Amino acid sequence: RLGCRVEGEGPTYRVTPPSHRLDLRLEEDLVEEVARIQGYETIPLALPAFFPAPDNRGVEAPYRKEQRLRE
Amino acid sequence: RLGCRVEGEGPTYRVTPPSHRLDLRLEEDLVEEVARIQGYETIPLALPAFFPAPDNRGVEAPYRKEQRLRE
Repeated sequence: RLGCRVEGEGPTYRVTPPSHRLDLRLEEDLVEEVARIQGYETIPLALPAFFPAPDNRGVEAPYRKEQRLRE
Repeated sequence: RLGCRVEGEGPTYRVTPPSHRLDLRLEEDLVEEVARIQGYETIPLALPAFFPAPDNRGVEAPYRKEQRLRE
């Protein structure tokens, strides 16, 4: 009802956007379309929990040493 | 096979510990029994994700001000 051609059986649907929607290339362009009519005010708050990758662990060190110097 | 009387249909079972196990009062005493034979080395690592309760938010402030003073 945003005026799309939804020719799919499901789960993957294959949509063709109306001619005027240049902004709709990727599948993701499509997600903000659903979360806009729906409302960005219907995406709940949640936080991630996770074990960072090993190599990322410590990258703050050079920084803090510089911040500790200003102190 | 730790020598218990498990008289239950399930889900709640009702266990009677052998006479020598004084250390087994609560249901929880029972959980460390399962996680001991099984091995504390079979409890996986995981981290919690959560929105703290409002009133707990800020309790660090008095502290940091004192730590900032030593600095």
